[PDB]
Amino acid sequence: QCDVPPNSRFDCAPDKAITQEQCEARGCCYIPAKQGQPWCFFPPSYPSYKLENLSSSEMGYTATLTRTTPTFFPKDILTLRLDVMMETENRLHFTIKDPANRRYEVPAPSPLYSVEFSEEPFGVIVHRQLDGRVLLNTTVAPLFFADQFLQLSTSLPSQYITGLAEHLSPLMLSTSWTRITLWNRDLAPTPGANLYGSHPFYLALEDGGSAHGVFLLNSNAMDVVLQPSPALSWRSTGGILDVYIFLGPEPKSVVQQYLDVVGYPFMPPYWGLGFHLCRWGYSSTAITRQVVENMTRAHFPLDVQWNDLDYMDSRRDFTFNKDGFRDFPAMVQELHQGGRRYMMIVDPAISSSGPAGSYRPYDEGLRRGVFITNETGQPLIGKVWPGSTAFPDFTNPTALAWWEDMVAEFHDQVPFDGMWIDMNEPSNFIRGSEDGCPNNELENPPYVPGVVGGTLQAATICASSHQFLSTHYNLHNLYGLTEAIASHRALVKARGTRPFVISRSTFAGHGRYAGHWTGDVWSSWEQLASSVPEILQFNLLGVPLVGADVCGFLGNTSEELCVRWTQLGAFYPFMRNHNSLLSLPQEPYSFSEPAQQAMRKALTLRYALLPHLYTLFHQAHVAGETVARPLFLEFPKDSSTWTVDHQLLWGEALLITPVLQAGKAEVTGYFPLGTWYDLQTVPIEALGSLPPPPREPAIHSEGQWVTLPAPLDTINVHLRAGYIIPLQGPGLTTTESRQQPMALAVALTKGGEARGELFWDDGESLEVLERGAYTQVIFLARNNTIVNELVRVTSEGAGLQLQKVTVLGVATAPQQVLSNGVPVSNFTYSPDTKVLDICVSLLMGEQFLVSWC
Ligand SMILES: *[C@@H]1O[C@H](CO)[C@@H](O[C@@H]2O[C@H](CO)[C@@H](O[C@@H]3O[C@H](CO)[C@@H](O)[C@H](O[C@H]4O[C@H](CO)[C@@H](O)[C@H](O)[C@@H]4O)[C@@H]3O)[C@H](O)[C@H]2NC(C)=O)[C@H](O)[C@H]1NC(C)=O
Ligand SMILES: *[C@@H]1O[C@H](CO)[C@@H](O[C@@H]2O[C@H](CO)[C@@H](O[C@@H]3O[C@H](CO)[C@@H](O)[C@H](O)[C@@H]3O)[C@H](O)[C@H]2NC(C)=O)[C@H](O)[C@H]1NC(C)=O
Ligand SMILES: *[C@@H]1O[C@H](CO[C@@H]2O[C@@H](C)[C@@H](O)[C@@H](O)[C@@H]2O)[C@@H](O[C@@H]2O[C@H](CO)[C@@H](O)[C@H](O)[C@H]2NC(C)=O)[C@H](O)[C@H]1NC(C)=O
Ligand SMILES: *[C@@H]1O[C@H](CO[C@@H]2O[C@@H](C)[C@@H](O)[C@@H](O)[C@@H]2O)[C@@H](O[C@@H]2O[C@H](CO)[C@@H](O)[C@H](O)[C@H]2NC(C)=O)[C@H](O)[C@H]1NC(C)=O
Ligand SMILES: *[C@@H]1O[C@H](CO)[C@@H](O[C@@H]2O[C@H](CO)[C@@H](O)[C@H](O)[C@H]2NC(C)=O)[C@H](O)[C@H]1NC(C)=O
Ligand SMILES: OC[C@@]1(CC[C@]23C[C@H]4C[C@H](C[C@H](C4)C2)C3)NC[C@H](O)[C@@H](O)[C@@H]1O
Ligand SMILES: [Cl-]
Ligand SMILES: [Cl-]
Ligand SMILES: [Cl-]
Ligand SMILES: [Cl-]
Repeated sequence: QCDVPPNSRFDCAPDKAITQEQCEARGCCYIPAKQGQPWCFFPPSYPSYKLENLSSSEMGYTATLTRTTPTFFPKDILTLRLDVMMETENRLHFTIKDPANRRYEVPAPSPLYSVEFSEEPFGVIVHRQLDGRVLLNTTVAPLFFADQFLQLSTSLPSQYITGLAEHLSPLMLSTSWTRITLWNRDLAPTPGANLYGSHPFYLALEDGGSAHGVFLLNSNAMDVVLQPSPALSWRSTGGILDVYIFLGPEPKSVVQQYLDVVGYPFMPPYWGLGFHLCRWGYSSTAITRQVVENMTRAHFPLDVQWNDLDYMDSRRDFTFNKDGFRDFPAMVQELHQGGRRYMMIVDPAISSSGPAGSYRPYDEGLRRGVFITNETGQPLIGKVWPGSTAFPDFTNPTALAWWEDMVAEFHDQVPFDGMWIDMNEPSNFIRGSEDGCPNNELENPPYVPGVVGGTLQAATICASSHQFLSTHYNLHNLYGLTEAIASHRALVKARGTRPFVISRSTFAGHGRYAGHWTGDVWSSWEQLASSVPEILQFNLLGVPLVGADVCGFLGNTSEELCVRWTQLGAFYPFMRNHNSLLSLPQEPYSFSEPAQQAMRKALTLRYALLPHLYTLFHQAHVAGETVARPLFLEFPKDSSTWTVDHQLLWGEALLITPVLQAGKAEVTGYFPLGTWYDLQTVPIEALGSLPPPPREPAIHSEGQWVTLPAPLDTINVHLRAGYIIPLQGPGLTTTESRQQPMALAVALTKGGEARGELFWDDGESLEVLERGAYTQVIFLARNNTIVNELVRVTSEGAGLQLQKVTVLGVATAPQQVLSNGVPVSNFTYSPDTKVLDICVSLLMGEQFLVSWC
């Protein structure tokens, strides 16, 4: 009865350290590990729920679940309702609820799945129809459903699982008795800790390169325990079990299927993809202007200037100080005149200590009842930057209207172009409130997940505090998401164009409203390497607008780290160099000449690729695609890609192999089966001085590891054969770069074929796709010809000038190159690199044929 294989033992004492006699009193097995693995575990006969009255409906199945024996948790719910909904051929949905009480809820034609049920003990079993593989099997462990403890377990189809943000972790999670805690917490990224966001979704790989996803729509504090059997347990402290299974079968379809439920990523403004520069320490408009002057003088592109707390009067939202920032409005107007945008920090918490009538955000907030309240009905008061603060309740419709007013009124004074929303966990410098927290079951729950500080109140507000929709106990993990939604709506109403919101704290569905940065990362080689897995993870979770503070945030960067960090960072979909108050400068212009050259090249390559990056965001927005994706998403059938997380792809075609260690002049990277062209063979124009010329022009891979030259001034980037990439001429801003002629990079297959596309619009209007205010073009290389295919042509993109076509993998020098049947003014062929470079005078929006032979 206690003869359970060690790796299949499920913990019967997750609540407390337990003696043998207590363990056996619970009706559990006690076998000490020989060296983690639980000593106290469930026998296969431990009491669970019994399935009763299973019935067929027109959507799927309904049943009653009955527990006859209570668990060791208080307030077992002995009668549950099961609903199974076969929603699409790709998406299965099942809920387990209390039929007696409404509980908190987060606000061959054939399906790819089959579902069967275990009667006693109760379990859901989901097979993949095609190969009979078991994806979900909840029979492996008892179902627990108590007022403040849900546990649902399943076998996993392999040792390969990714998701469950936000943690400092490899892309593929360890199944060695790993506890993953989802409780939004302000903490500098460190391993084994709950960080700023919670995404209760995983993607599981199966032998052969199929995959499925599971989403638990639950916003309560929870542990996810992985064991080596392999298996997984969801342990939540409230709500209901609301479970979605996505059948894929391709990993990219899993991600698309998940985003069909939580939302497709928002379309950023084009300028949002340029270079951002920030720090705490730009303590006046004069110093802030000097940053732009210094970047401009050294030929470094800069689209967006930011300010941290510096701009505020006494660290209060919707103010500016009359010392260093007296002429704030004029500074932001000047930035706009020069073709740049402005971003500034906004904190959730609102200063509560000012004299009444002297601070409108608090005075208005108090009048409209916008704030989170405590037991006695008064605003819950914490401590953040301004001192004593109340916290807005972004679940309250009146708070959304108040937020829109405060943003619009401040925007009438200073025309900021977006919002950087920090501290939205929400973060508290004290525990709970100025008045502590009451002694109740929400503040002291029977199961506390493995949160840093061992309490739900640590570095945040009281769990029993009141919000419009529910207690903070249920809503905490949404707080940042609700502010991102509020801020997104505020900016649409204020500016009338696409909003740009960067948020620290996130929940599943965040990407529909805002982007993310990975927070207070150390300026270390370790945190540099760790940023690639984290950026890839947020792309799988539908938050493609993500990056880490380029050169690191905490501590002092070195010159070499900042060169390597700027090289990889130029391939973050969101690229911002941000620096702590206590740190040495790390602006690109503050380094030695050779270091500036390397940094200038990385920024130049990024700006050249912006039309391609923008098109990748269009695909994310319209089809639920990833922008930065791991190799395994593009090559799931090659099991060598599965654990690769120190390389990334942009879309299908661009493979980035960064150096992530000090003292290295080479890097070993994995190259999936196919030809990979070195991007160094494509000509790129820069406004300033670039590094001097130093490698193999093309890598012919069978699926293998390849060592590449990677000197300090180099990052390895390869273009996949069979893809065409649109590029645009240089600029110090996107305002300048968008006016430049465009170029095509055509990577020919062995058979002489390639395909690509360009999406173009005005770069910031709302409702572009619905109004049809865009141009979409496809490029096809075949039989020594390149043509464009006009999917849509409008005023926006009509007069795009194509002036350069670079063809990679051209075997022999051509005797003639034609543009629309006429010999071209000029072309060069390199027999060494096999590159054909062609000057042309064509329009993206007008049919052309370029031919050679
Ligand atoms: C819900 O939130 C509200 C805030 O919105 C919060 O109100 C606070 O109540 C405490 C006391 O319970 C107040 O503290 C007082 O501060 C004044 C000075 O401003 C002092 O005179 C008071 O001192 C008396 O009590 C002390 C006990 O420590 C004695 O040492 C002393 O000798 C006095 O007898 C007292 O410290 C606080 O000012 C308000 N906050 C605000 C901003 O009004 C309320 O308590 C919260 N409810 C719960 C249940 O947490
Ligand atoms: C879903 O997971 C459950 C639990 O892991 C699996 O059910 C278990 O299956 C094993 C192997 O079939 C059972 O052991 C066997 O039982 C038979 C009959 O009692 C016995 O003759 C064999 O010698 C063997 O011991 C085990 O009892 C059973 N557990 C329960 C609680 O039913 C099940 O296989 C999984 N379902 C699928 C489709 O994978
Ligand atoms: C399982 O269902 C039976 C039968 O319930 C009836 O048929 C169902 C399809 C549905 O239409 C119900 O509303 C009906 O009541 C339940 O057994 C019945 O229990 C009720 C109330 O105790 C009683 O009036 C009847 O005599 C019972 N009928 C029979 C034939 O046994 C049973 O309780 C359900 N099980 C659970 C745990 O909910
Ligand atoms: C980050 O560096 C600062 C400053 O370092 C000093 O100045 C630089 C030009 C460089 O040459 C360093 O080697 C210098 O030491 C550090 O701030 C120092 O803090 C200590 C107090 O702990 C103080 O005695 C120094 O004078 C400070 N210097 C200044 C100018 O403030 C800071 O500690 C470094 N941070 C980390 C985490 O290493
Ligand atoms: C912008 O660049 C200027 C010029 O390099 C910097 O001003 C110099 O700063 C050094 C210290 O590094 C001083 O010793 C010099 O007196 C300054 N020179 C001039 C011409 O003013 C300035 O610090 C940079 N500003 C920012 C915000 O980066
Ligand atoms: O707006 C101030 C900061 C940083 C605050 C500090 C964090 C560390 C380093 C430094 C000193 C204190 C401890 C406060 C700055 N808030 C948190 C954000 O994650 C930072 O991007 C932001 O710049
Ligand atoms: Cl013991
Ligand atoms: Cl509720
Ligand atoms: Cl391998
Ligand atoms: Cl249309």
